[PDB]
Amino acid sequence: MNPPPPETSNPNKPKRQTNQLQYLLRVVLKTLWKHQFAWPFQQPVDAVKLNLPDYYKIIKTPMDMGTIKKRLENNYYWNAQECIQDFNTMFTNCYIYNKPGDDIVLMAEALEKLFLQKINELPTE
Ligand SMILES: CCNc1ncnc2cc(OC)c(OC)cc12
Repeated sequence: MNPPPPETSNPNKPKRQTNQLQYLLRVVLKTLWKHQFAWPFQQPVDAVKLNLPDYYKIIKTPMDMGTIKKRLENNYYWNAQECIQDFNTMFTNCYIYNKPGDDIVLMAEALEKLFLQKINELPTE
């Protein structure tokens, strides 16, 4: 059974548009998105569809690139670090729910390395 997906808007949360957040969407997210390993990460896990009834019993802070993309597009974040934390949560969830060697973990490992390459240098404010 599925929990609500993470929020992509929150009227009482302060918004900010920064060069670094613009970069995270235009370059970081949209480059990862096109990777051949991106597809398991482009939407919230559907435990009913994917037959993973154990997923949300294990993962308590769900995150995915679909959610991140919407947050960036909706100006949800205050700064780039907040968005980077969502990416780190997404990767960490994968490692927690699975185990070393799994096909999905090999995918997360490759995307995480590409992610780090991209955020190594960010634009200035
Ligand atoms: C769209 C299909 N996605 C998936 N299919 C099979 N197993 C998955 C396992 C996962 O846990 C890390 C997962 O979330 C990243 C997506 C999975």
